[PDB]
Amino acid sequence: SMSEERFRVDRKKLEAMLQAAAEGEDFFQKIMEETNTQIAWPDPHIKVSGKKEDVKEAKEMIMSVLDT
Repeated sequence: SMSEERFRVDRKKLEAMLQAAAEGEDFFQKIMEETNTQIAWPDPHIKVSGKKEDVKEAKEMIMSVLDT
């Protein structure tokens, strides 16, 4: 099963995470490597692609940080 999920995240929380990932590997590339998923970003939305289970696991991690 191949899934592609698009969900809203806090704009200010996503703002701070992108800045920290610049000064740094990366919180997102760690999830992408760990879950074998593809993340895309522009509250705004981010987009995760991959296996149904991997997308579900990437979303649970991202949403815990970028909660709403």
